[PDB]
Amino acid sequence: MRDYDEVTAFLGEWGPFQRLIFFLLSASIIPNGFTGLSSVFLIATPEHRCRVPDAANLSSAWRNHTVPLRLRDGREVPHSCRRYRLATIANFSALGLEPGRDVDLGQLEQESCLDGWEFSQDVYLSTIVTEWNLVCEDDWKAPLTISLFFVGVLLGSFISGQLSDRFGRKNVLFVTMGMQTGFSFLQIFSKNFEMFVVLFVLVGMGQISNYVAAFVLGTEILGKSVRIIFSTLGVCIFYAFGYMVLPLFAYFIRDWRMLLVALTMPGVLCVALWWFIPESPRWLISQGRFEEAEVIIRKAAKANGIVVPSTIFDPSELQDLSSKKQQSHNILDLLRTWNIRMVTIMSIMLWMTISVGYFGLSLDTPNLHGDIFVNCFLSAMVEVPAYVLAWLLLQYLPRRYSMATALFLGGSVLLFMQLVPPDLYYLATVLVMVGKFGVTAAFSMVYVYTAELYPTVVRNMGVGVSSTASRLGSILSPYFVYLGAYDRFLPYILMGSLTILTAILTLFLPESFGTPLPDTIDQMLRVKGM
Ligand SMILES: *[C@@H]1O[C@H](CO)[C@@H](O)[C@H](O)[C@H]1NC(C)=O
Ligand SMILES: *[C@@H]1O[C@H](CO)[C@@H](O)[C@H](O)[C@H]1NC(C)=O
Ligand SMILES: *[C@@H]1O[C@H](CO)[C@@H](O)[C@H](O)[C@H]1NC(C)=O
Ligand SMILES: C[N+](C)(C)C[C@H](O)CC(=O)O
Ligand code: NA
Repeated sequence: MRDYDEVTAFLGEWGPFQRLIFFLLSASIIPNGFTGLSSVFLIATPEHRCRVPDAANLSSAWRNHTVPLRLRDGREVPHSCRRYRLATIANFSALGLEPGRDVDLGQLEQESCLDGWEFSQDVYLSTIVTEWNLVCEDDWKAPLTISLFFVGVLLGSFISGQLSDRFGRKNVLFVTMGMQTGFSFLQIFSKNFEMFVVLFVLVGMGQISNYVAAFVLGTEILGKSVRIIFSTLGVCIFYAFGYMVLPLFAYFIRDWRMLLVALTMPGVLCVALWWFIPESPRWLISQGRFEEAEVIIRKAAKANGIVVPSTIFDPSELQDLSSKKQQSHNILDLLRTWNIRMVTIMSIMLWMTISVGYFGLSLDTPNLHGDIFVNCFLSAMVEVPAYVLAWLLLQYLPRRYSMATALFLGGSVLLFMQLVPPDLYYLATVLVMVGKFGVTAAFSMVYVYTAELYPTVVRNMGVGVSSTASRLGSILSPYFVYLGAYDRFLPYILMGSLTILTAILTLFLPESFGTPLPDTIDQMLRVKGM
């Protein structure tokens, strides 16, 4: 049985068929760029304080002093969850006394925001935080919302992989793409916080599923030369485009419902891909469905205007796979044997440590000095050079050395955050941007590495499993802001240390550079051990 690459060598690397698949699978990823980090604006927290109803016709002086002031970052600003006792203030106002001149504010009774909160309109007109007052006693629900979204991503990564490796890749791709769009649509008409969180979980669950499905399907369809280009300058750059345009929508649309409408609509256009994206012939050949693979190959050859040979498969090849048409694979196969088990463990460690840093930096943009939209754009913008560098490294360098260098750069850049002077914010900003650049390059490369390592029989399952354990860090990523209380530089120290320690581990992975994609568990590379 000749390798799939040799069987379809006559189609050529570039042509109408490959070009169409390349750009339609790349286009599918823009909605993922929109959705992945939308929580930055949908779950923003505008400045707030207790509302004092206008019914209480307090004196002007008292309406200057209805709320205690506090040292929030040394800025003398109103307290966000307390007010002076309204009845007492009204009584003093009626009696004629005024703050300071007659009543000492230090002795005034304080009470919670009984009449709600007034959110500032300077940045956001409305978000879910303002919609359901996820502030003060309920401030923990926002990071909980993001954590649940990443939990949905975890579940999607786990399930979609097995579903795809069982019932093909096109079906799962389209089903979960429709899931993402549909459950994004319902969120607009959300009426309760609980329904919103459920829908958000489902949205993430479809989002990651269809991202991975498109990535794997394109990796299998396209040839060796264009595989790396598709992986790096394709899916990842189109993701970067979506992520860069997200803040553009946010800038002109300050309402979370309208913003969600804008973000969801462009994903609807993906329906047109059904009549053009075919099932992976590699996967079909693996499952033993030779007729469908042959039909797809003949269609592709006709598209490119290439005369098909007399027979795609030598009869001997057809009889060879008769025995392999019977067996089946499941999750337990990734741990049945020693070699695949070790590969899986190392891949899980790589993915977890990379994603920790990636989503730690990505979600931290709001806290950075300067305009939120500009910071978000810069965070998205810096990715494109990262993917170009990833492309170059995968093309011209061994996987191990390139991954080690990328991780080492990302870790070392962050680890030095403590040395920045206090007043030089821009130095910290560029350090964070360079760390993001390195971690993004590493994340782009790890996808290709994992895809190459696993065989086609369990390729999607393997990538999904690796992505599943990856989201543990993302789940706790929103809570890094809490850790900042202990020390501002501590989270950067931890991310850098984790990345540096990872970089060493990468040297033990098998070298897959310049190696054809395996098709069976007995063809994958052997770890340097048993
Ligand atoms: C009361 O607050 C207004 C703004 O709402 C401010 O311009 C004014 O100076 C304040 N008055 C006093 C007496 O502090
Ligand atoms: C209003 O303030 C005056 C002056 O301190 C006090 O004597 C009176 O009891 C207060 N009334 C209420 C209802 O708190
Ligand atoms: C507030 O308005 C009410 C009528 O709504 C009036 O009786 C009362 O005297 C006003 N209070 C003050 C302090 O002027
Ligand atoms: C960052 N990038 C584009 C490499 C990956 C996507 O966010 C998908 C994922 O979360 O794995
Ligand atoms: Na997509």
